Order: sequence, then structure tokens, then C-alpha cells
Amino acid sequence: YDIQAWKKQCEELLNLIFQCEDSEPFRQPVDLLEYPDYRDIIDTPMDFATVRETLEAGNYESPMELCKDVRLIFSNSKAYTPSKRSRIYSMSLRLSAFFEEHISSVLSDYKSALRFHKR
Ligand SMILES: Cc1cccc(C(=O)O)c1N
Repeated sequence: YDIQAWKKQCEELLNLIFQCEDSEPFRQPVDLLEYPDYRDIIDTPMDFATVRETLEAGNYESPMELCKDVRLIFSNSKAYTPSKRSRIYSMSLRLSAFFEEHISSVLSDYKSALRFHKR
């Protein structure tokens, strides 16, 4: 029932994501010089270094907020991809499955801790 435990759990999950080869296209903001039409398609860029920095700055109040930004990295990849068979999009799908498999317990534990606090 530790209400703060999600933060280190998210830090550790981001460390695993950064070690995953599938995260490399998503570690830093998409290069606008390499993809000059990116901002014509994508309204809100997001990347894992921005997520980690937001977490480390104490600018997430809950793991749900972190999860919304990570999901935005994946929806941006799906929206920008020219093909559902593209290399970078395929990497995003695998990374998303890995993230969802690991974030589930973080969210469950946090929500349970909050319910216990308000019991
Ligand atoms: C950022 C991004 C997401 C999804 C697909 C691509 C691609 O160039 O195929 C891409 N550059």
C-alpha cells in the first residue's frame, strides 16, 4: 500500500526500455530534419527521454499520467507510419506490448494503495 512506490518502479521500467533495442527510435524526440513533415501529422511529440525527465523532475503525480505519455509515443508512431509493416512501427508494437505487460502491476498497486489510503 505504498502510494509512492510507482515512481521507482517507473524509473526501473524506463531503464529496461532504454536497454531494449526496440526503443532506439523513441529515446529522443523524432528528428525533424530526417522527417520534415512530422509536425504536419503529429500534434504532440513524445519520447522516452522526455518521459524520464518529467518523472525525474517530479512532474508526474501518478503512474497514469506517465502511462498516458508513453502511450502517446506509441500512438504517434502509429499515426506517422506510412505502413503498418514499417520497421519503426513494428518496433513500437513490440515495445508497447512489453510496456503494457510491465505497467499493469504498477497501475494496479498504485490504485490499490490509493484506495487503502481513502478506506
Ligand atoms: C517516428 C516514426 C514512427 C513510425 C514509423 C516511422 C517510419 O519512418 O517508418 C517513423 N519515423
